Amino acid sequence: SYPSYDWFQTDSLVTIAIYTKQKDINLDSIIVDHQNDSFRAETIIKDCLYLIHIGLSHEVQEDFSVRVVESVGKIEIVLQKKENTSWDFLGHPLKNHNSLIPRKDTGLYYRKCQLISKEDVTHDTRLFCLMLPPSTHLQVPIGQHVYLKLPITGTEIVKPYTPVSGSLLSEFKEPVLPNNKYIYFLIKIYPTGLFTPELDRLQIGDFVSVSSPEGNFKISKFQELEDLFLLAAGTGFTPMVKILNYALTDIPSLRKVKLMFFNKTEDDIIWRSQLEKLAFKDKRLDVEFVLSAPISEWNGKQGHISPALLSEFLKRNLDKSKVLVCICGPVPFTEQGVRLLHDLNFSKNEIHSFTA
Ligand SMILES: Cc1cc2nc3c(=O)[nH]c(=O)nc-3n(C[C@H](O)[C@H](O)[C@H](O)COP(=O)(O)OP(=O)(O)OC[C@H]3O[C@@H](n4cnc5c(N)ncnc54)[C@H](O)[C@@H]3O)c2cc1C
Ligand SMILES: NC(=O)c1ccc[n+]([C@@H]2O[C@H](COP(=O)([O-])OP(=O)(O)OC[C@H]3O[C@@H](n4cnc5c(N)ncnc54)[C@H](OP(=O)(O)O)[C@@H]3O)[C@@H](O)[C@H]2O)c1
Repeated sequence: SYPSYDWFQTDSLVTIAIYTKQKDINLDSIIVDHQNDSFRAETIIKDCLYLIHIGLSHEVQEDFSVRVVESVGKIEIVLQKKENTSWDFLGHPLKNHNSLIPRKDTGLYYRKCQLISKEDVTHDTRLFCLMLPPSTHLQVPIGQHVYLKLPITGTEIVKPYTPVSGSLLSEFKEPVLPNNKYIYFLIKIYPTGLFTPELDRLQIGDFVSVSSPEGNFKISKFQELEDLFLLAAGTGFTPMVKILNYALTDIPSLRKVKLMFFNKTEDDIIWRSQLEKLAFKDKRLDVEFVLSAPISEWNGKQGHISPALLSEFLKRNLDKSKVLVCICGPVPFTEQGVRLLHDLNFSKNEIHSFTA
């Protein structure tokens, strides 16, 4: 029982219908890109990718709509004809049209997004806001990353970054939107790096190529969760941002979320003030800052991730609960951390480590 597609037209519209044959399909299952005359829709179907890739017979307008009938996993993409005339056929198939291929074996697809704003968050970390083009539908699920790509002399360079929410605070958070055009990133600029100095040179209104999402985190790890622990070092905070928002809004069984955030100095605590206000106004959230190398008077915890520190933080309560520990940071920090969680008798199923 394989996926399939069809199409129909009215005087002014062209509709493409994708029949996934799947339950669980939603607007995160499909990415759509199109030009005036070319159309690409990739649909996530279990571990495979179903691709529609067609050069359209006539031109269509930039704005289009995408709708899912969730009972049967039917997706409809409605395009707008530039000229209200009848089409003789949909178009000429292009590379890999109507192909069903395992995701592992697929290549990254990119589209150009526009840099809209850039804000300093710490001395070396910015909040970037990119805007998808009107002719793209793309949602980045919780826990996943995308690759950014920039041209330099002779070539293009690529690095992955993990989209975040625009804020942790409800007054600045975006609402839940049928289709969000904006993607936010917290990105630390390394003066000796290759990619981030070039990203930091980009002017407002210039363009960056953004890949489709990647990553194995599955939101089902949150079903019925009661206690969530978050271990982050440095920019390993970024996957935690959307996880933290979800934890406080979309898990009715959640009793506690605890973040232990490791950094070098007070000035490296990304979003310190936002985390302090969030934690203070919601007793479900605890946040603890650990500094490896404070430069001012510091009453808080100090050091690196250790057997000692996780004993107190992850101390077992008297009652059994459904638990999840997410960890992200420098590779050795995460490898040490996961080794230490196994020593503390957490299962594979109770650990998620965000890595490449
Ligand atoms: C899945 C994933 C998600 C990510 N998400 C984010 C995110 O949301 N935000 C974010 O800011 N970053 C994120 N990163 C890190 C990011 O991808 C880049 O690695 C980072 O931006 C540095 O790239 P660069 O070219 O600027 O620096 P690089 O050229 O890679 O190096 C920067 C500097 O760091 C030091 N360095 C580099 N490599 C090593 C090494 N192996 N050992 C010791 N020191 C080293 C050196 O001083 C080097 O000059 C993510 C990485 C992955 C794999
Ligand atoms: N999903 C992903 O794969 C993903 C997503 C986002 C970010 N990341 C990764 O997270 C990393 C964060 O980099 P950063 O520059 O922001 O961190 P950083 O500020 O240089 O360091 C953050 C904290 O981690 C500590 N630390 C560093 N290496 C350690 C080790 N081996 N053992 C124990 N503690 C260690 C530091 O201690 P010291 O003071 O001793 O240096 C510091 O307190 C990047 O490598 C990035 O690629 C990965």
